[PDB]
Amino acid sequence: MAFELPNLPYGFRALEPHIDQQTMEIHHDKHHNTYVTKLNAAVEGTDLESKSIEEIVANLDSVPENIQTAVRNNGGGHLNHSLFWELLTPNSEEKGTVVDKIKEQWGSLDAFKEEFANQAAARFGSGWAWLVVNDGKLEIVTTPNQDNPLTEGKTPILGLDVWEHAYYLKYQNKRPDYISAFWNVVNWEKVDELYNAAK
Amino acid sequence: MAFELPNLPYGFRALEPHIDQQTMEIHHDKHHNTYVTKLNAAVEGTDLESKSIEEIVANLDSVPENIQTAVRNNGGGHLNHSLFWELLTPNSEEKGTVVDKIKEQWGSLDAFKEEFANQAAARFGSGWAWLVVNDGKLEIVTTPNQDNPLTEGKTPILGLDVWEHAYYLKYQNKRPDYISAFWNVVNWEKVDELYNAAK
Ligand SMILES: [Mn+2]
Ligand SMILES: [Mn+2]
Repeated sequence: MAFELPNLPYGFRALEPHIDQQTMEIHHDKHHNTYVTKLNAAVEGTDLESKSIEEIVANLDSVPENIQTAVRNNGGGHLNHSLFWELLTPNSEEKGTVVDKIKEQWGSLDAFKEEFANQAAARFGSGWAWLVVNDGKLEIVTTPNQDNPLTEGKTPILGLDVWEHAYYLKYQNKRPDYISAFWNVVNWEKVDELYNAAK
Repeated sequence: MAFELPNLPYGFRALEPHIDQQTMEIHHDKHHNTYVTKLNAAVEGTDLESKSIEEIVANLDSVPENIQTAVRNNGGGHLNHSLFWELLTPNSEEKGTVVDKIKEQWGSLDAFKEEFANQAAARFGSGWAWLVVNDGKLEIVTTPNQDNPLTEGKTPILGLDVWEHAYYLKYQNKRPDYISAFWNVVNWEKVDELYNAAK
């Protein structure tokens, strides 16, 4: 069926001890796969079936009424996880075009991490924390559920899943320890690629 | 500080093998306790501090603007978990005034379980599934995050936490297996008590 579940760029253990193998397997093979399944079921036989997931999520207001929510939720899930897997790496190095821009705007990388971590922690319920480019400038935003900033005309360049499935097996309630661990596995080359592509 | 974390009516292992000890401990000692902490911080020095949690949640529109969300979220968390612990038991028996009413209205207890389970499963993101009394009649509804039907003038008589923290350690993504397990630990005497109190 139309959309497909992308492979991880790395093995399921790749991100230990920051994110456990069991979570990487369930999160990818089960959670992300379910979004794909339900997205395909929603769009089957529609003009949407053949669009890129980015163009669908960017333009949710153009979706037929009877599948607006299914597409928002499962289309968003598909997009958000596809970005997430590419944004993680076992060989992270905190350097590059966006890291240099973060240091210029926030003053240091720690000051950016603090704001991101605290916005991430403050997202009540399920959702995501993002670094976005909005009209050429960097901003930190959060979204509920599987909503994505593309829908509001902001390009995501880094995202962190703060649904409890993303962290509960290893960290339980300690979302801030998960958030802290995430910095060790950020693919800043991917961030810089997404930043360069931004419209 | 004003509101207090209620004790469980039973021990932390009480609900095994349907809900694991580790989840009961974290869920109560950490998640629920945090709602109490943050609720107290929001209401400290306000006229709200001395109200019952029910009257606060029932009347969220009367909360001062600058703490509306903190009270909705943490007040709701406090109420919802306080109800939840009382609604579980190691000695459940599917009988009573509400079970007889469920069989009359749905036709069987399985038909009610099906609807409840599927509404519970369909609640996207974090939230709760409820059996409520609305103007004397039973209805199944779900709410996001820590919202509670009392706010909309419906009295909850059974609730199931479908935040992933409630089920992830034992069931991971298999929310429906958690939902199915929950039936074994429902305190229908408490349900009948809440039903009898309803205004
Ligand atoms: Mn996720
Ligand atoms: Mn909970």
